[PDB]
Amino acid sequence: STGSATTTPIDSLDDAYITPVQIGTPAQTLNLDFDTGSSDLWVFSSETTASEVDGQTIYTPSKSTTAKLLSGATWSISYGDGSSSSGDVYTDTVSVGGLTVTGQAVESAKKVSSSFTEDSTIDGLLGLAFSTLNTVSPTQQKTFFDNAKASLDSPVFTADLGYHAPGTYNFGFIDTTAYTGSITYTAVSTKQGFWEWTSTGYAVGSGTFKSTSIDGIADTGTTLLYLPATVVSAYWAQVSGAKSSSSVGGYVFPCSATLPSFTFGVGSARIVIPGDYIDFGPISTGSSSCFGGIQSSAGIGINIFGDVALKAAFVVFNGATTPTLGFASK
Repeated sequence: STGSATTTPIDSLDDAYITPVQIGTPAQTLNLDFDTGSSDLWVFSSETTASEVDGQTIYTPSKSTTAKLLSGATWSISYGDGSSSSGDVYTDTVSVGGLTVTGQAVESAKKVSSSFTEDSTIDGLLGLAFSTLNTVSPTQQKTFFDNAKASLDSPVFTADLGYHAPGTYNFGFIDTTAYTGSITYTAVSTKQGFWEWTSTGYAVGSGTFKSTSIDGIADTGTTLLYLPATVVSAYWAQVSGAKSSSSVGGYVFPCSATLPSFTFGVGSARIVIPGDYIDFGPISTGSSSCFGGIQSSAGIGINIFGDVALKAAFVVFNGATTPTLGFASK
């Protein structure tokens, strides 16, 4: 089997991408944030504290003839941005882009933190990291991909995120028309539960490539590119007037600037992030200070190849017995 679904930016900045997901019978379609940095499929629901729902579409398990309470199971998750959610668990039929999993754990939120409530466009998350990170207790549950894997034509999924445009998540096949050149594969460590890999270096604009190992995670659920402070300083030094602002929370730059590209290495291959992809717009409405899309990972404890980096590539998440990642230009 295969599946293929379009993923759509939630706003004009590509802050996140939403993908429609069918849950239950008859289907209830919710728009979920596919997150290769976590491993829970959780949704706003009829159980979510009413004051914490503000415009989201909810899953109502009592209206699904295939829903079953997973007795005794609870979940609770906290994300790298400080947000969180928790609740109980149902199993139900879940379909993505025509690919169907029966008995998928659907984690129903009883509580969500304010950042989720305040974002009416995201109805929940669909985790695509390794199932070892799933938070369901006392019986850990499998991700949608883990449940589907054995049925897929090939045990892979691909992320093809658009810049200021929709893109595609495919399951079970490589669309060889979706990228240019070849796909370069690179080793993955699953020891922290992430799609963790080592970039071979970077370049700023037309500058020379610096060969240096940068361990980080491929994380579709993180907006920005978080890299070591040395690398980030080298990038922003090429933007007149850019500076790190402790009050804003990162590097800002004059909105009048033209940003240089940023290149990262995948083995001997190179992925080029155009400068425009690094502009996240005014820090507040009407400001001439703009927020940068490359930020320091100091204090996060891990480097994160978030959407800024991934949307410059066609990315293969190869879930074979020994997982690997692939990157191609597009």
